[PDB]
Amino acid sequence: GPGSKPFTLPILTIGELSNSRFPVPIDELYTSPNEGVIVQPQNGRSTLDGELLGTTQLVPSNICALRGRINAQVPDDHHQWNLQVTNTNGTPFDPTEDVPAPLGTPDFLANIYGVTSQRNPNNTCRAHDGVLATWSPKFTPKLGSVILGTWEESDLDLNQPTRFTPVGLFNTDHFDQWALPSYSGRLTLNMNLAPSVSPLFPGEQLLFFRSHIPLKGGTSDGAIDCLLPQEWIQHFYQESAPSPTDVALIRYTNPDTGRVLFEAKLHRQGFITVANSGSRPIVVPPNGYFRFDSWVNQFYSLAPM
Ligand SMILES: C[C@H](CCC(=O)NCC(=O)O)[C@H]1CC[C@H]2[C@@H]3[C@H](O)C[C@@H]4C[C@H](O)CC[C@]4(C)[C@H]3CC[C@]12C
Repeated sequence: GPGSKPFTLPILTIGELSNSRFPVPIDELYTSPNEGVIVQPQNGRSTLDGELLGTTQLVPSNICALRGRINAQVPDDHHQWNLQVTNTNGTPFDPTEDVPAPLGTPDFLANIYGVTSQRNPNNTCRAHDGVLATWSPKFTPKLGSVILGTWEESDLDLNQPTRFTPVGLFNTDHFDQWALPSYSGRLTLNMNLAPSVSPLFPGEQLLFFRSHIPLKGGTSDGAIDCLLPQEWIQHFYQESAPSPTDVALIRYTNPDTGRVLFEAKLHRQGFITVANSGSRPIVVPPNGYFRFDSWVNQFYSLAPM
């Protein structure tokens, strides 16, 4: 018994799952070869036995959020405000901690539309919409600071508690969901990253949980693909079940009929592969969900989808 607690997945349909890389619901399953791209997200990362990796944390509304205090407005561009960051749970940020950036920090390049809000000790408040540019030279969260931009040029206070609530993309300039920010700015390498992931057996492709996030203007499918839904990460953190091999065989199952629709490989380091080819969404019955079947090895041959 000891050291062999059985592994399980939560009982949740696709309409009951959340994206772990942007704070919205899952819309569909998706597969693609992503030919030539390095897939290395830092949010939504966990081992199957419950160790969170990268910048991953547990609270859904802290995904892509920021907290801190504004120490100064930029003198020659009053749309820009210097935010000195804390952790999203309110504790001070320790740059010496062995993570790439404060937990929850965005893990992709974009102009992110959102709202900057404040509440003073006397309960006077203000909030203004604007943009967090994760590609900016001044996006240096691992050093403790980022720049916020707003249309408002006067009505934000210095040295008062501040939060950034993300909403979506402002436009598509610089948007690339697989391009990591430089968390310490220009000429400095990222540290303590969760590793890139790829299929390791011929005929297989990654399977993603995909959301189409809001866009304020332009043309885009707004796709944000995560490797594990947030609820699976929360489940593994609680359960802490050991992994006896490299790969768990899982099956998408109708719970009323028992019919198994397809099977997939769930890898120890926290991602899914399927036997499939091409770029396509995957339509599943609204009532089904993945169930654990058995433990196998990296070279197990899946039935084709
Ligand atoms: C401060 C950042 C990043 C600028 C930057 O680092 N540029 C490169 C460089 O300086 O080297 C910029 C990028 C997009 C900008 C925003 C967008 O252009 C939209 C909008 C435009 C308005 O005229 C001013 C407010 C507002 C909301 C801009 C504020 C400043 C932002 C948020």
